[PDB]
Amino acid sequence: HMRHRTLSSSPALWASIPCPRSELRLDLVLASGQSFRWKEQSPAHWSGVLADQVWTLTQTEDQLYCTVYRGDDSQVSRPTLEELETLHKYFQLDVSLAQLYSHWASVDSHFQRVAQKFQGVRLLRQDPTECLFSFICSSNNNIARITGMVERLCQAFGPRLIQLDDVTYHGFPNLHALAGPEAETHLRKLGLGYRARYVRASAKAILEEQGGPAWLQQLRVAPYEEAHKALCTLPGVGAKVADCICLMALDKPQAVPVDVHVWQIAHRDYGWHPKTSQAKGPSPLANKELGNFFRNLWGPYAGWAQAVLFSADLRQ
Ligand SMILES: Clc1ccc(Nc2ccnc3[nH]ncc23)cc1Cl
Ligand code: NI
Repeated sequence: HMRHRTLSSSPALWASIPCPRSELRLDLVLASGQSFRWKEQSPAHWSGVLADQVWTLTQTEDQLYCTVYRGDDSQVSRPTLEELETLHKYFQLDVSLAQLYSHWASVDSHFQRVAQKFQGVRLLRQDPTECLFSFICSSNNNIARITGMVERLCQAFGPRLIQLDDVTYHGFPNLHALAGPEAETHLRKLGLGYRARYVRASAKAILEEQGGPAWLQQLRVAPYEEAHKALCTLPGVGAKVADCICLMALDKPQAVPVDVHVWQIAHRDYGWHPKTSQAKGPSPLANKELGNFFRNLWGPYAGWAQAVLFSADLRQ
């Protein structure tokens, strides 16, 4: 039955949030390896799931337009105020990006040059659970393939929300669904390889060892360094994944995930090499040092600054 909407087709069903495109570019944020749940199903219209509902998003120079599909048969309508506040928080639109870009730009000429072309890169505020298991799937992987795994994971273990066209949207599973005796085998069947072990084992560990998803919520109010350390006790969660989660889901803007790509950017575009270590390649200690470097340079929103560069390095 139900079809993916565009702003032309069904304007009655859209609400808008004042938002300069220079504070937010959907095309630089939603598929730049923060969330893996957004797809441009028709041009300049992005559809994906947010907290148990499907949205479609598009924008002009000065407005962010959105529509919500509730599925569980309700009557069709525009977004409510509450839903719009959900969306405002997801894009952390209280935070001014113009001021951050200008502050980063003032100590960093490399940034200033790349930041001209790549405005409106900001950090999503994601659900901890979805973010943890998504980034467990990120090891030795690329966005396209991670997106594939996460999709199949959600279809197989998460509640069906709605279907639009040929796309069936599922909510992100809960810990208990991922912790079960078959979960690893099923996830292997779904193409996750060794990552399947870490999904099930981390689901199991968060439940039994940490008393379930309220623990992740506690980490949101815990300090960065305590949150990071705690996450690294989990199967398949090391410094990189923990930093992704910290930055993207636990409101730690100073977290800087270091993987082979941030290594590459740091060395190529900043001329950085490990100093306080001898070993010249990536290593846990050198990776830590690189994160410290960027905090030192950019300040307590270093992770946001890094996201600009990451997002810019994905486009040629
Ligand atoms: Cl395969 C893959 C996909 C996405 C990411 N994501 C990031 C890593 C570091 N800093 C970031 N800032 N914003 C996104 C992002 C990593 C991998 Cl390893
Ligand atoms: Ni060199």
